[PDB]
Order: sequence, then structure tokens, then C-alpha cells
Amino acid sequence: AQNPNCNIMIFHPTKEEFNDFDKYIAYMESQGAHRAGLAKIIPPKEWKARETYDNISEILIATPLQQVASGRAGVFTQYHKKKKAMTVGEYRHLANSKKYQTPPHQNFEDLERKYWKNRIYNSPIYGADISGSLFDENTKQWNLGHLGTIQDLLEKECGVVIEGVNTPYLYFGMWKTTFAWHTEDMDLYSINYLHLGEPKTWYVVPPEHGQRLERLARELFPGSSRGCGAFLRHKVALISPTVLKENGIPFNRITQEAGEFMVTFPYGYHAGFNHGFNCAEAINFATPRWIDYGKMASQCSCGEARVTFSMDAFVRILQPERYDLWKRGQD
Ligand SMILES: O=C(O)CNC(=O)C(=O)O
Ligand SMILES: [Mg+2]
Ligand code: NI
Ligand SMILES: [Zn+2]
Repeated sequence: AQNPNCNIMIFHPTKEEFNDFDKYIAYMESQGAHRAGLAKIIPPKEWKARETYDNISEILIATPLQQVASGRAGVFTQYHKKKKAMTVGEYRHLANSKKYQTPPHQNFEDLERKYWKNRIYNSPIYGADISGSLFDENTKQWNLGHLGTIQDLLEKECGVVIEGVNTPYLYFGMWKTTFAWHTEDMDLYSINYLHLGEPKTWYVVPPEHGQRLERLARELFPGSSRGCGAFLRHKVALISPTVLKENGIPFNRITQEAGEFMVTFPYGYHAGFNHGFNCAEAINFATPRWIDYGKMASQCSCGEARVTFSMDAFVRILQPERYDLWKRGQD
């Protein structure tokens, strides 16, 4: 078995190897990359996403989210308080202000220490989940707006045509902005490109050990767990690396820098934080190997998780027994 310790793997495809996206994912999996739940892909030196980032300041962040924490430094939840609209240029200025800017630090490990010590005492503002793309239309390789759609993949594998569309999302971050522990909708893959700015640190649990994280989460968030049998789908719970190690949960960590891709694999729980002002693009995708994960994915039916239009058909076709309950949760 390749990669039996479930380490995060880093790949350096050549320009030739960068042509065929699906082929390269399958190659990474042949080397055991999926066992980690997360891989890094450094693009060939000949590649670029677009020419410059000089003209992005007028993008609108219609609903910036202030991420308010509750709990203790290593075990907390966050809620999202909606703020007034602002442009990317306004948000960048806010991220760089004394109130929000990254503190002085020695290296990524020192900043990580500071994050986990102090995150809860601040409420950073996250420009998350903005439909759109920063890839140039002329970028032919690894262009996250030109991937094969998940509806086409399901149709190809299973023979059933379904409604729905699959488009990317932009994330404008600042110091301490946080993504809570989660797997993707329907335990899909994700791919994330860090277009510009400061790094993003990731934590990940191997898919074969995801249920160990779920059991810890139920213990640590006992009210949330009574409320919903899949409450990590709410995307509000944080647990630090120190707490995971104390509880024997297998995990890994890595820092993504501008110009790098990350891929999350089906049922790979992940969480993390941004170092300072940045902009990432991400989208979900599927392969043949995903179908079995999609058929077994948990679902939230309590009402909280509320998701896109396109998840309806995935539940309907892959999980017909669960469909009626899940849809009630949507309504
Ligand atoms: O960048 C973020 O805030 C969150 N991203 C992801 O969870 C992802 O790309 O799968
Ligand atoms: Mg602009
Ligand atoms: Ni994700
Ligand atoms: Zn729920």
C-alpha cells in the first residue's frame, strides 16, 4: 500500500504532466496521496494563473463575515456575523490596519503558536464564499473555472442526467480568519489555489480515520452533537493540534503559499487559518472513485447546514432513502 503513514505529499508536475487534470489526480492517488486527505501541487515554472493581480480592487464582497468565537483557546465554535458590503480594496486596507494586521513573528511555527493562543480574543472579518474566478480565460491548464462538472461525472458514471451547475468561489482572507473542521458537501474533492498574498495553514485528518475526529467532536461539543447527528456539516467547530494530539487523533499540517494548489480528497476532514491578507479560489470536483463516498456521506437534516441547489440531485440519486428527511431540513 502506498503512503501507509498517510503523510501529506507534495507534487511538482512538469508542463506536460499539467495538461490532463484528471490523469494527474489519478497519478497522485496511485502514489497514495489521498490517504493523507490533502496534497499540495506546485505548478511548473512555465505556468501562470493570470498576468497580474493589479486590477482586482473593485470586486465586491457583498457580505463580509465577522467570525466571533466562543469557548476555550483550543476548543471553540465560531459564528458568522454579517457586515456591510465592501470592495476588495477596502477589505485589503482593513486587513492591513493596526486592529487586524498580522503581528510580528519569527517564522510560520511562531505564527501558528500565536494563532492558537490568541484567536478566540479577536473577531477577524472573512470575505468568503464569493461566486467568481480570477483565472484568465486563456489559462488552459488547472483553470478552476474550466474543470469537468460534477453533474457530468455523475452522468458519466451512473448514466443519469441531472440538473445543476458547478462554479468556483473566491475567498478574501485576513490574519486569523478561520475555516472550521469539515469535509466537503457529499464528501466531494476540493481544489484550492492561493492566488495572492499571505499563506494559509491547513490541518487534515486521513479519510480512514475521519470517524475518530467525529467521536472527539461529539465529546467536545456535546450540546451541538445532541442537536444534530452530523453537526460538523455546520462548519463552526475548531479543535487545536494540541488537543488533537492529547486525544490521539491522527492528523497532519502544512502551509500553502501563493502560487500553490491544495487538493482535499473525499472524506478528508480539514481546518485552518490565514496568515494575513490573501485571496484563494476553490471549487468542488468528482472522479470515479468519489461515487462510493458520495453514496455513504453523512448528512445534516436539522436545518442548520443549508447548501446549494446542486446538492439536491446528488442526494436524490445517490441516497434515495435519506432524500425525504434531508429535503425537509432544506425547507
Ligand atoms: O480557504 C478556506 O477558507 C476554506 N477552503 C476549503 O475548505 C477548501 O478549499 O476545501
Ligand atoms: Mg476590480
Ligand atoms: Ni473545504
Ligand atoms: Zn445539522
